[PDB]
Amino acid sequence: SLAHTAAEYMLSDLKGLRLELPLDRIVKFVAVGSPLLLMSLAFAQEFSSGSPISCFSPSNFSIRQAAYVDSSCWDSLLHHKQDDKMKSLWPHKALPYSLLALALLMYLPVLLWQYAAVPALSSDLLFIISELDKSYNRSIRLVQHMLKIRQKSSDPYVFWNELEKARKERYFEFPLLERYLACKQRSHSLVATYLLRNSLLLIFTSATYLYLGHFHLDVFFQEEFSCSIKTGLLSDETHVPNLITCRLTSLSIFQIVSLSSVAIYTILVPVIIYNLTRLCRWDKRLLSVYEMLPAFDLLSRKMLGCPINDLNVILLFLRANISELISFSWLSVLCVLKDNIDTVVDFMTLLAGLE
Amino acid sequence: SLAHTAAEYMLSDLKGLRLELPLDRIVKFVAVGSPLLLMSLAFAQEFSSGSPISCFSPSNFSIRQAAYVDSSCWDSLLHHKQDDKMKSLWPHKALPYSLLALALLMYLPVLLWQYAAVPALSSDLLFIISELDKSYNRSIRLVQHMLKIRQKSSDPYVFWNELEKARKERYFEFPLLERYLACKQRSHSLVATYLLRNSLLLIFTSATYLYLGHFHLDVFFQEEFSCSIKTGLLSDETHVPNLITCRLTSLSIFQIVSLSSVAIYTILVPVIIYNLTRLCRWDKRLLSVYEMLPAFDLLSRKMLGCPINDLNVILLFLRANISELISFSWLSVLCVLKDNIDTVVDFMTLLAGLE
Amino acid sequence: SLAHTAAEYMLSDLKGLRLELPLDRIVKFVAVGSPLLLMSLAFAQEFSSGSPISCFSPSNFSIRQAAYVDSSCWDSLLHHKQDDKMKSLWPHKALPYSLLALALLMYLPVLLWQYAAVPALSSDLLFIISELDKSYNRSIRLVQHMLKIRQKSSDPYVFWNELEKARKERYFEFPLLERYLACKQRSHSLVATYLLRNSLLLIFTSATYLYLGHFHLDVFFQEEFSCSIKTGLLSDETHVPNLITCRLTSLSIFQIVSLSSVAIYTILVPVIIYNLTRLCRWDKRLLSVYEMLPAFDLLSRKMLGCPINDLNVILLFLRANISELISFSWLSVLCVLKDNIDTVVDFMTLLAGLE
Amino acid sequence: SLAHTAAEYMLSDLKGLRLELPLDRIVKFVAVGSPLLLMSLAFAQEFSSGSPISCFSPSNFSIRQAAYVDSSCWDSLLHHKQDDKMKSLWPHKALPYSLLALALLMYLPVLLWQYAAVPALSSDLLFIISELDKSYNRSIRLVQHMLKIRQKSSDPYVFWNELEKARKERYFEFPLLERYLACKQRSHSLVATYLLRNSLLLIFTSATYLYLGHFHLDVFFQEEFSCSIKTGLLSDETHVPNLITCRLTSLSIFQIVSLSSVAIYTILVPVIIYNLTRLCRWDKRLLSVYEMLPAFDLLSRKMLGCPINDLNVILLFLRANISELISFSWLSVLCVLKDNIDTVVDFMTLLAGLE
Amino acid sequence: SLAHTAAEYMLSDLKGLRLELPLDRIVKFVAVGSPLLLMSLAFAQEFSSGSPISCFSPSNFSIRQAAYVDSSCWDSLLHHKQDDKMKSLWPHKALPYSLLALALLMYLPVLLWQYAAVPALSSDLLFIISELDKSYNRSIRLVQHMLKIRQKSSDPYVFWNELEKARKERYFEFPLLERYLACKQRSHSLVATYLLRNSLLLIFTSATYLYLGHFHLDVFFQEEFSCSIKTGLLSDETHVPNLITCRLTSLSIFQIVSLSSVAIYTILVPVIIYNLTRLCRWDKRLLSVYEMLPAFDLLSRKMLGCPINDLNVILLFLRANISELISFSWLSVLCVLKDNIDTVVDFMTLLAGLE
Repeated sequence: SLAHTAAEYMLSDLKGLRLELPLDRIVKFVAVGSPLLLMSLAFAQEFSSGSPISCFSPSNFSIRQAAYVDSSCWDSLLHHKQDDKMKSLWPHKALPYSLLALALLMYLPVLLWQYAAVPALSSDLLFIISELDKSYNRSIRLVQHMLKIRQKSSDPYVFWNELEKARKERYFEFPLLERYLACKQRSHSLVATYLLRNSLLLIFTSATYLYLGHFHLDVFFQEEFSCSIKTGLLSDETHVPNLITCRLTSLSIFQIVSLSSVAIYTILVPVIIYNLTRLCRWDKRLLSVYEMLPAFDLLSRKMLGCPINDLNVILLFLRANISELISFSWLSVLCVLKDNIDTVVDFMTLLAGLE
Repeated sequence: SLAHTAAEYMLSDLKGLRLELPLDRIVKFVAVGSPLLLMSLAFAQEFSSGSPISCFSPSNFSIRQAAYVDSSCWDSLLHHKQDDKMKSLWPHKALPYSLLALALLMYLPVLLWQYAAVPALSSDLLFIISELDKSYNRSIRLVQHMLKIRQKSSDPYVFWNELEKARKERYFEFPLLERYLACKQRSHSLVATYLLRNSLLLIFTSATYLYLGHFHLDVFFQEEFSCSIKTGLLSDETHVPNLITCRLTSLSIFQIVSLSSVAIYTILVPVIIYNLTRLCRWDKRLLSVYEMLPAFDLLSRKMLGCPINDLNVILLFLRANISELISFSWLSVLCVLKDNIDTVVDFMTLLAGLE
Repeated sequence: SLAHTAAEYMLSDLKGLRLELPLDRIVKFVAVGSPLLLMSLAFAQEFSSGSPISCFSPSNFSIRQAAYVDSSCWDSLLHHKQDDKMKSLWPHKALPYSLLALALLMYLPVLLWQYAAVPALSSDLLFIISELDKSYNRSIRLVQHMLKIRQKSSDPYVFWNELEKARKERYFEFPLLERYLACKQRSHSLVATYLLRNSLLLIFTSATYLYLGHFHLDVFFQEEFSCSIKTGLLSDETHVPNLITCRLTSLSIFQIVSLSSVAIYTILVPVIIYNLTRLCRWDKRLLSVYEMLPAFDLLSRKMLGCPINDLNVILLFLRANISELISFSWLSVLCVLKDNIDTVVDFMTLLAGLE
Repeated sequence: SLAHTAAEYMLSDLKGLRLELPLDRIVKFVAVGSPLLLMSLAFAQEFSSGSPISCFSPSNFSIRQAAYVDSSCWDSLLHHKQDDKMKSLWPHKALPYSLLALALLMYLPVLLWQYAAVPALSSDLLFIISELDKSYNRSIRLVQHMLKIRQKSSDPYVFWNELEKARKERYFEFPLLERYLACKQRSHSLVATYLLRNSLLLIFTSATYLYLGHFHLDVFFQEEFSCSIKTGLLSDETHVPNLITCRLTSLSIFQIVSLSSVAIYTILVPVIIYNLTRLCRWDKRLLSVYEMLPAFDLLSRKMLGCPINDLNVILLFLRANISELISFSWLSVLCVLKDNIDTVVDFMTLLAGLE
Repeated sequence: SLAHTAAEYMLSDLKGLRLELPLDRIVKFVAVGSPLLLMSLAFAQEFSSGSPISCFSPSNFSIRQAAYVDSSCWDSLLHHKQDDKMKSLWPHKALPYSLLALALLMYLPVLLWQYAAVPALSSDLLFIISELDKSYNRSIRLVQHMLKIRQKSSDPYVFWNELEKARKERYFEFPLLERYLACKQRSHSLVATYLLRNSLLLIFTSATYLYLGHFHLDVFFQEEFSCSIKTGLLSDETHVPNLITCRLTSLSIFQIVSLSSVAIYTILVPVIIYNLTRLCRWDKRLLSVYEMLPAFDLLSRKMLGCPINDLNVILLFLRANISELISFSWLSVLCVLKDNIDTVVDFMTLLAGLE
């Protein structure tokens, strides 16, 4: 089948970064694979194939005349409905091609995404994660005299005064990283790609609804139609001028395909609108532990203005990648501190799990 | 066939972690592959294909007219039963679609298990295994000066009281792991995933039972039925008004498929019920050797109250991974100590196989 | 066809180990691949498909009526034998299902072996291989200097009184390994798995013989049979009441399949018998060199009593693992010393071959 | 289908460079795969196959006679058009072979580029990559002993008289690069084989247009034609001398293929035009940063005369390869410096991000 | 189809050596892939299959009789030509077997080339490349003290006679390589392999021409022939002795296959003759840079007498391998010295790019 190769041609499956969220992967996968699976189911061994149109030819006709009669009407599918207004039944013939066109249309935005924003996005993430795995090694050395001073002075002089100059001392200041984030905040060249990627899917889904409403839903319960042959040189012959009672046997496949097509997209739309609305608001679900880390505080300091910024997308892509192999450590272990108080424990934990 | 592609698209087969138990693997394997195999065998080269329904047209009818009369009832299987109550035989037509739907439904819970608990469980197991790896360089590099002093001493003062401060000194204690285990004990966000993963399978099995009971088991020994053609534009014709002796060809396939579908799930159900009840009790099969290791005592310490907690699942998954490459060592060799006595043997056994 | 997928799903082909004994692979590969390949060859392009059943309809019958006549008897195989005893010809339709069930039945015991004995066996072999790997560097250590005394002595007072002194001396002594071997000798947890693995194959081939004898071997030279159609709604019709001269065109493949299935298993049975009987005796084909080797003497030392012990299986699995990469060395070279005498040559050989 | 293997035989997918632009990749992929996709879709299971030509034989003729009549005219498609001027419909026969010829003609220029351009290009790129790599630690160290003068100086002394001889000091100068650039500026060898690669595509598009115009669009709305049989040994027979109403069953695929072929190439013309015109101008979009670096300033220095040189292609292929892993560094973070001023910020940024 | 497996069984695609020139690869590819592609096109889904021969049986005959008469002639192609001389038409039947034989014949020489010259050639290339690698740190590690004394010297004493003893000192000479080249120059054991490989292709092309001329080109415009059936047990039966108007269906494919086969080979022959004459002349396109390097001068020194020797072939195969990874260096960069003069540049360029 043609739809077999196209599967791995389209929806087939750096070295340390995930540039596609699981939700985006799922929606792309299902939205590309549903029409292909439907097309494969429609015209394969699951339902018996052969001549999908039958015409009740008169007994005087032999095999060749009946075959000519029934084979000259699919190319010219036309019902002369008397309920002499002509009505066409072309979707029955154009269904697979429309399915393939929908499959290509719903794949175009994926190419747009991988060709419009992937390189710069990867560059930003690689530079940021470099500046961020310097953090731990630049942290334990910076806070080591703190451990040996805690037993030599009181709490105000270890955690309220000794950090006044220790934290501000030039060991963990990263002016380059801060300036890069400040410059990238003002940029808007990357959110447009995300907006276009989701808007194309929305527009194509609406177009699919329009096509399925305007042309389908009319020839849905109609299974009998009358055709004609005498529209040429065969008009000068002695036979039936209007053919009688030609029936379509593949109506069940038509109905099932239409129902599944409408259902998959009426299910998919909420996921895409949620993915769109995700960028509408800022996220501070873990800022409580971020404002204390001397590097992750810079991320939490730049919370102002509208959330439609490149920094939002960079943060969203980094959060899913904050657990690769190195940050997949103490950072992920700082969950036990969930309820002055952090005078003791907050330091024994970080000085216990060194490496 | 499409079952071919679906096989390796659905049931197809970190880097040191086994996050699926073998029983769960076999359950998923059977419950996913059985309907696909049945639908493949039903419509393959094993049984000759052709027309699933045959009708006994009168001798006056031609080949094309007989093909029309036998093809106008395969999409409209309705029996005008006299034993004039009309009866429907649609399961014979909808069996493959039902099988495919069952195959998708049974694969649904695996996706939830893979998307809702795998990352958290992987992080948890990685952290616990990584710290527990350091417990080997703690019981014969710190306690090794035990028999080195036992010979030049007596029983109270070297083995009942001397072995009290070394067990309470800052080489034996792991505070971070104790607090981490205590915090993970209270959580209940992981056992829920297990509970829905099993209950969805149970509910789907019950739904399959209901579907096969209500619709099947009625058209099971009926192989002949009478249909009608004059229900439209064919009403004004001179031929038999009600068709005679139309027989279903693939009844044996239907019976075999139904019986196999019943048998597979009726033998499967006890496996899932046992898997569900495996979590309802605390496991202390090897606690006797666990209560002596410097860091293995903490896990053997915390079994209190109800056993429905993330700690139980974490221990269950760690048990299957306790023999990977480094705990696949002396720990697996403390099987000869199965019967004061630990004065010597438990010590040369430890210090003999260092590395 | 269906047979191709089952082949590489079922009979397809740590990192330095072997969990199957060498000849024990043929019994699995031939008993599992025979029903499957026989099914593949039963219905293939070579002996083309079509109508498995043919009947000589009267010339008055039409093509559709004759086709309905012979197509209503393929699924209702029942000879009306006058030699009115109703005899059934169901094997000609049940052969492929029987072959597939036999193929799955043959593969069940292999799954039992792979899921009931692999982990403990692998752990035991890994530990014992580590011990006998440590066994090598012993000759140079305390034995090389120790036979550098017969150039300053003769024999009776150096090599037969002082030779045992170093042999008794604690360098040629690992009580941990001795305890492990003694503990494993008493256990019987794995020999039962082997006994079940062999007995399942034996009982299953016995069941194959019973099924082939009771049910086949009767309809073997019968190629013509008579059927009936007027057994229902078609009884009230003017046609032949008992069909005449219906012949099965596929008799020959039935004979070849039965003969090949008999022959392969009667060839195979003695292999199972020998594999089962291999475990009932201790092996001493190379114990003479084993006794003099540093730590190989322990394994040959614990030979006593009835041989049905875990240690026998451990030895059977270890014997062919003695040539992996590092025991694939001098040990395999010690075949030249095959005929006081060990005064020099027995050590010049492996002082020449250090590394 | 034959079109399946050709796909991965032609259009299927060192070790660190990109020797082809993504837009050229899209152009080649579309231009090669479009005829193959059309050929596959033309004669696959999507549309029912069979006899492409059917005719209305007289009722007296038998089945074999009708088969001979409508099979002896398919290879001899010749309309005896009375509107006795015979017209031939051979494009309906030669469409697939023409598509295959177009596919081969599309692939020829790609082979030309891959064979007669890569050896001359690759070595130069590889050499220039390392020679430009040398720049990094030739900028920080070389201009390091400037801020050691800044704090102890003022006015233009430090950065406008003291920072003057270091510019031409013999660690800043790159004598080897200078002669190479001078020689490459006057070369014309490789710059003359890109025009060939694009002009072959342009001429082939023109030829495709000519064939589609001259040969098609004449038989576009014609579905019925008349042929003759009595043109040989069958002349002396009593039957119809001229066949009546021979109709082509596969017109719709003909129109679909023609429209797709014209539309795809009319889409593909402008992108090829832009690829051809890309080399007509010098690129100075971001030369501002380049003219400060020690080794990058030579490239921006030599932008003189006509743009049709080897240097244009060298720079074009170097720009796409400027972000592999090592130039994928600080070079990529000089986007913040986008608006004396270079007294500090340009160099605090430089020494902040060492590695 | 068999052509699908034959493609990768014959034409399917050390570790650093190229043992085949690109022209040789292209020639082998074309000459081995043309017959398989042609035979695949002949008998694929592109052209409708069925009965290659059709006959106009009299209307009195039944379908079975027509099938017999039209099937008893396909295996007995023999035209009863009255233009009573018997003419045969067997090439129409034997075309695919002949094409497969041609495909095997064209593949034959590649096996001889791979089995008669590969090992010695690989050994020679490995030895020569390994010896030539050490030639880098001998003109810049030894001659480096040439300009270092030139400035404190004059014209004759430092660069015309000082560069006369170091060039005959035990760092510039390679006697083993010189003797190896001298010994290999006399040998002719491998140029015979090249000559045989090319002559086999030429002979097979001539044989193909003879086969296409003698047997084809005669039955090329003939499509109708009369056969006879009454030549045996059927002769005593009242029907037509000699069949009327039996026509060949697949003449167009025959013509296309013959034309393509002749055309591609007349296109290909000049490439073979060019490959043959490439070895007739010594190659001195770039000796000007070979004649000053320490170890490369020995290559340039030995060009005397006839060029038919092992040295020519080993030089030809070395030239294409001169740019692998290490000679893919400065040697390839001596392209700027293309115009006493070598007083400076021929040393600054070398000591600039050390590594």
